Amino acid sequence: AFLTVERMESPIDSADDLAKQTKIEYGAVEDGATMTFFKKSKISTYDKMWA
Amino acid sequence: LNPLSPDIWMYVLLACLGVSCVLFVIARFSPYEWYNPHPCNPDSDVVENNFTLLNSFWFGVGALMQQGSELMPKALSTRIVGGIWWFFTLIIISSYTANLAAFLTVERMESPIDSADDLAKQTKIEYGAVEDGATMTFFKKSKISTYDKMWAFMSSRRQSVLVKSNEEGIQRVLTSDYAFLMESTTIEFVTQRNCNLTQIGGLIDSKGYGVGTPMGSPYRDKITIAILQLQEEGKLHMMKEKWWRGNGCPEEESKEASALGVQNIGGIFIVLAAGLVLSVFVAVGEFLYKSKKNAQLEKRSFCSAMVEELRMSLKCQRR
Amino acid sequence: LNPLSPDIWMYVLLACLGVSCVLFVIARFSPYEWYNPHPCNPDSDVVENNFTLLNSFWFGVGALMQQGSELMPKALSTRIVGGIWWFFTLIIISSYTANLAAFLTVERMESPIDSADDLAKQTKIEYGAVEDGATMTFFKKSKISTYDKMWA
Amino acid sequence: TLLNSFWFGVGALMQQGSELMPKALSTRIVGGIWWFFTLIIISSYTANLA
Ligand SMILES: CCCCCCCC/C=C/CCCCCCCC(=O)O[C@@H](COC(=O)CCCCCCCCCCCCCCC)COP(=O)([O-])OCC[N+](C)(C)C
Ligand SMILES: CCCCCCCC/C=C/CCCCCCCC(=O)O[C@@H](COC(=O)CCCCCCCCCCCCCCC)COP(=O)([O-])OCC[N+](C)(C)C
Ligand SMILES: CCCCCCCC/C=C/CCCCCCCC(=O)O[C@@H](COC(=O)CCCCCCCCCCCCCCC)COP(=O)([O-])OCC[N+](C)(C)C
Ligand SMILES: CCCCCCCC/C=C/CCCCCCCC(=O)O[C@@H](COC(=O)CCCCCCCCCCCCCCC)COP(=O)([O-])OCC[N+](C)(C)C
Ligand SMILES: CCCCCCCC/C=C\CCCCCCCC(=O)O[C@@H](COC(=O)CCCCCCCCCCCCCCC)COP(=O)([O-])OCC[N+](C)(C)C
Ligand SMILES: *[C@@H]1O[C@H](CO)[C@@H](O[C@@H]2O[C@H](CO)[C@@H](O[C@@H]3O[C@H](CO)[C@@H](O)[C@H](O[C@@H]4O[C@H](CO)[C@@H](O)[C@H](O)[C@@H]4O)[C@@H]3O)[C@H](O)[C@H]2NC(C)=O)[C@H](O)[C@H]1NC(C)=O
Ligand SMILES: O=S1(=O)NCN(C2CC2)c2ccc(F)cc21
Ligand SMILES: C=C(C)[C@H]1CN[C@H](C(=O)O)[C@H]1CC(=O)O
Ligand SMILES: C=C(C)[C@H]1CN[C@H](C(=O)O)[C@H]1CC(=O)O
Ligand SMILES: *[C@@H]1O[C@H](CO)[C@@H](O)[C@H](O)[C@H]1NC(C)=O
Repeated sequence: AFLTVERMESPIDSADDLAKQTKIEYGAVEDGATMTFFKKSKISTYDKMWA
Repeated sequence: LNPLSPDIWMYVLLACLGVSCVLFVIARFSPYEWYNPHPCNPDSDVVENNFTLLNSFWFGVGALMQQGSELMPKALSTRIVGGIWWFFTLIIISSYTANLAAFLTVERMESPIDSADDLAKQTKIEYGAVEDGATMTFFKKSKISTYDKMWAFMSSRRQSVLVKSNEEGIQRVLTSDYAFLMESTTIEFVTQRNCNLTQIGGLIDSKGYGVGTPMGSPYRDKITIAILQLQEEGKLHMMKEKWWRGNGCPEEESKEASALGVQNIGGIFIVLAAGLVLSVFVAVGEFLYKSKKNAQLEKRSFCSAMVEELRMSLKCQRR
Repeated sequence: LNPLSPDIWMYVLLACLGVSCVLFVIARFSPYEWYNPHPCNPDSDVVENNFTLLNSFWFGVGALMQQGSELMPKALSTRIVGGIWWFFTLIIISSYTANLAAFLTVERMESPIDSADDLAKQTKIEYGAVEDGATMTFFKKSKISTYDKMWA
Repeated sequence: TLLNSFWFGVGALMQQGSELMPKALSTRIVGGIWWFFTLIIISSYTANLA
């Protein structure tokens, strides 16, 4: 069991993994096209990411 | 032979030559190992050690395969050598047989080609694209080294390797030995629903689709903004998800199976049969060297050999 | 009996009767195996070989099942048969007990579908409903694009 | 004896062999088929113990 575990897996592997886990905080740049993507999205995974 | 790295298989083979050396050294000048022979003795003047160099290396090989040898050390200085070699061979085997669960599965080949570099240097796999597309025309106008070699090939054989549709290409990958050079998006569909086809390589260039308008038409700019409108809403991702996803060919895991055969294990019977043929040769070596030791008392080579040969034929000689 | 295929169980038994006869021939052909079975008795030139054919099988059977036998090779020509049969049966036992772990812990039998989108992709198992019920009327008005394919 | 016959059954069960091995082929088949028993019982034990 100790020889076959895994390297170290990140607690997130996607965007909805970081949408649920509110321990690691989001980021973007002020007035870029990244925050402008979430400001106009309504896909309800990315809506929480702007919430 | 993989669950230990090829320096570990050398370091445990030097450890057998190392410990059987230091067991042979200690057993000679430890004065408590020199025991008494003759179990019906007039109480002595004879001391005989049972650690030769032949028996010290039989202890290192004996205590390595967990089948113990005929001799165990006396004389505590030679028991600590035997006591710490046993903890060595315990950990080497318990690390071997606990890692062997993963390395005991065969795995698929890599393809003979793995890019457009590997596929330009070969002649066995024929290759071509759809004639008069944007893929043939890319190699027709290219000048870079690899992608001009791949058009020197196609222009020599433009009746045989250049199919005239994608469906004539996908069937010829199937029904022949052939590598067909598509666009990246059609391969993302075909390799889903079909499960014998894969995308060998990375993207050669990068180019995109587009609603074509006549040169001067104002519907250029009104669809330019409109295509951007579906993208940030996520409709272009939603429509592509609906069609390019199908039966995923999920058969990669597929544990479910694999009784070991002569494919997996397969090779101990080679190193068994190479060990016995080795042992027949050193049975000749003992047959001659003892007869040449008997030739230190009498005739040259033949008379001492044939007497030992004839007693072996009776199978029950017992002088 | 499963973690080795039924040919390998017939190559072990043909090696266990193979090596145990090669050990018997070499042990009576080697002159170093013949010893005087009287250490404390200087009586005469009596020689004795421990390797009869029934003791030679017992080394190949005793070392195949990890238990070890009463006799042990003494000449170098028979320590190489005995030394390589130990390495044979070290790896056969280690390959058996490492694949026997895999056959005891697989799963019962899993269905190829576990959801609706699993049966939306897999078009091998065919759909069903009742004509003019509220089941087909649910898919006829849905547009959720998982259930839209299920009416497609 | 009966003390030594049961020490062979307990000896050959924990894989540490006993001081006596049988002669007389009829008593070697008993020892030869008890060894295959205790091989499969332990190799099923230590492969399920994970
Ligand atoms: C089941 C088999 C039984 C075997 C037998 C019983 C075995 C008894 C064994 C007991 C070990 C006790 C130590 C606790 C182990 C926990 C970890 C530890 O502390 O290791 C530490 C060192 O410790 C050593 O190096 C120990 C060396 C053990 C040698 C035993 C030889 C006896 C052989 C018999 C002699 C024959 C004499 C014969 C006489 C006639 C290192 O710790 P670490 O991991 O590096 O942590 C740091 C991690 N970090 C680097 C990330 C910061
Ligand atoms: C294809 C190749 C074929 C070769 C064919 C030609 C080979 C020809 C053969 C040559 C040698 C055999 C005949 C001469 C020696 C006689 C044997 C003997 O026991 O005597 C001496 C050897 O004692 C030693 O020194 C043993 C050498 C080290 C043992 C480990 C060797 C490597 C194991 C192999 C793995 C490596 C793998 C290698 C790569 C694969 C000492 O014993 P003694 O003192 O005489 O005892 C008398 C007993 N008495 C006193 C009670 C009377
Ligand atoms: C413990 C210390 C001893 C160490 C010795 C051993 C170290 C040796 C390490 C060698 C490492 C070499 C590395 C590379 C080799 C490449 C060759 C190769 O391809 O594989 C070759 C196999 O190889 C054999 O068959 C060797 C068998 C060894 C038998 C000797 C046992 C000695 C027992 C000692 C008893 C001690 C008792 C004590 C005595 C007192 C050929 O394979 P192939 O080409 O695939 O042919 C198959 C045909 N086919 C192609 C159709 C499938
Ligand atoms: C690694 C350890 C090596 C051990 C040693 C070598 C072991 C050699 C073993 C060889 C077995 C060869 C059979 C092939 C196995 C494949 C399956 C099979 O056929 O089994 C079949 C029966 O078969 C038996 O019952 C075999 C009984 C084996 C007894 C061996 C004792 C030897 C001990 C030594 C003697 C001491 C003498 C001492 C003298 C001094 C049943 O098949 P099934 O699964 O029921 O399929 C039906 C499935 N269905 C019901 C779903 C429809
Ligand atoms: C001597 C008599 C004759 C023997 C003959 C036969 C013996 C043949 C023996 C060996 C043969 C083959 C040798 C190869 C492996 C050995 C060394 C090695 O590399 O291991 C380690 C050395 O890495 C270290 O941590 C160094 C620590 C040294 C401690 C003292 C060593 C001496 C012990 C005496 C203490 C006396 C106290 C007790 C006194 C009672 C690991 O190497 P690494 O690559 O660095 O690790 C990976 C690095 N990583 C962690 C970043 C991932
Ligand atoms: C494992 O991989 C092998 C290596 O590619 C592969 O072998 C090839 O198999 C195909 C057929 O599947 C062989 O095609 C033949 O070539 C002629 C043209 O010269 C074909 O017309 C012909 O029949 C075709 O095969 C179709 C099946 O794919 C069949 O429905 C049609 O009738 C069609 O006409 C021949 O069959 C090709 O030469 C083989 N290559 C080599 C190097 O042997 C194996 O099929 C593959 N096995 C599996 C199970 O996937
Ligand atoms: O043909 S394009 O319009 N211009 C070139 N490129 C980028 C250079 C890769 C791309 C990249 C992605 C496209 F979808 C289109 C184009
Ligand atoms: C550095 C900045 C603010 C720019 C750079 N490219 C993006 C842009 O120009 O839209 C921004 C990065 C982002 O969106 O995180
Ligand atoms: C038997 C039938 C057709 C009826 C029964 N209840 C549902 C109904 O009355 O709506 C239907 C079942 C279904 O939807 O599969
Ligand atoms: C892949 O292998 C052969 C070649 O076509 C065929 O028998 C098999 O059914 C194929 N599998 C699929 C999923 O097409």
